[PDB]
Amino acid sequence: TIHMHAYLHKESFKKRAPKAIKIIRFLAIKTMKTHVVKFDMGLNQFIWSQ
RNA sequence: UGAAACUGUCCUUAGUGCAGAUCUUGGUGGUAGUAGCAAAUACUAAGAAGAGGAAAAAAACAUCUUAGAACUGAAGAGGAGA
Repeated sequence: TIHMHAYLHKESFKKRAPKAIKIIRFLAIKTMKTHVVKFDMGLNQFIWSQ
């Protein structure tokens, strides 16, 4: 569970959803140790749903 | 180094000696990898093509298709003329 409110608190509005993608990519790099991260289309569409 | 013309003495002649003219023309520095590359709301994921996203996050990746999210808002960032 990624508590994304922690990362995006008091963030610039027009960079909220794009930064949500960046933070998830960072968490995959620091956990699976792989630099090649591929997002499912369902995950990207959920981030931008709002 | 350079590869085909040149020098010394005597007279003669002159477009004959440069550090300056905010001198003319051409070239080049320090400033300096500095000031900047900030109006027009905004981009994201998957795939293709390509030498052109690599990597101890080098956090950014131009074009095209699809999906999401958007703007001009119909006296328009539309379709047409002088």
